[PDB]
Amino acid sequence: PQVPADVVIDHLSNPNAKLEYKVKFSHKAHASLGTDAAACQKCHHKWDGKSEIGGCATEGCHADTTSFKATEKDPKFLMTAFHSKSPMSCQGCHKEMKTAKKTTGPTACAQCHN
Ligand code: HEC
Ligand code: HEC
Ligand code: HEC
Ligand code: HEC
Ligand SMILES: [Ca+2]
Repeated sequence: PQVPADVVIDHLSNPNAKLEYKVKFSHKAHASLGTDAAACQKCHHKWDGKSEIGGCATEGCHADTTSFKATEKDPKFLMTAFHSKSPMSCQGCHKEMKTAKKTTGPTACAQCHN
């Protein structure tokens, strides 16, 4: 399927405004992960490899936007999908790849959020 242009991820609206973030994400920058269907499945992990690809926060997925904890572990929350220790999350993949210092994205909170 079509690989999107750069976006700003902004699904969450932390009532503590100092901890509200709008986070740039580039499919193109992530091309080193691959461009085949399996590459897409490294993140779109429930995708069947054939259908339309959609967002992470639909019904039955990571739809709950009411936890604002970076340490959230319940997968029903969107925070978990971007932060958990799993290699499918933003923070989790970058940090797992950093285990033997493979080239990867930002691991620090502020460097990723900007
Ligand atoms: C290091 C420990 C942290 C901490 C404390 C937080 N983050 Fe992140 N973050 C990332 C993405 C893609 C989002 C989604 C933004 C959105 O959809 O609006 C967030 C969001 C947050 C929040 C909520 C922000 C809000 O607008 O409500 C909070 C409180 C938060 N984070 C804390 C992405 C990343 C990273 C990318 C690799 C990394 C690293 C971090 N976050 C790290 C941290
Ligand atoms: C492999 C080549 C692909 C393809 C074909 C797509 N992706 Fe991704 N993608 C990722 C994240 C976190 C999002 C949501 C960002 C947000 O919440 O704004 C997306 C989004 C998409 C879309 C749009 C879906 C929608 O309607 O919102 C599409 C069409 C899409 N992707 C296709 C994250 C990743 C990855 C993590 C690094 C990787 C790898 C891929 N995507 C790979 C692919
Ligand atoms: C969009 C690209 C994403 C991203 C970044 C993540 N998901 Fe999912 N996810 C879903 C379910 C039911 C689970 C639980 C495990 C399972 O039953 O397979 C998960 C798991 C995750 C994790 C791990 C969370 C943890 O630390 O335990 C992560 C980091 C993650 N996902 C990220 C459900 C769905 C979907 C339903 C079809 C869709 C679509 C997505 N997730 C999309 C994404
Ligand atoms: C969840 C939506 C995210 C977000 C917000 C980011 N990442 Fe990744 N990332 C991965 C790798 C291997 C790289 C290095 C690519 C390379 O240089 O070859 C990156 C890079 C980034 C960046 C930096 C982009 C740039 O312009 O240099 C940023 C801002 C970033 N990421 C944010 C690997 C992964 C994953 C492996 C499965 C996962 C999941 C994510 N990244 C998820 C996210
Ligand atoms: Ca936000």
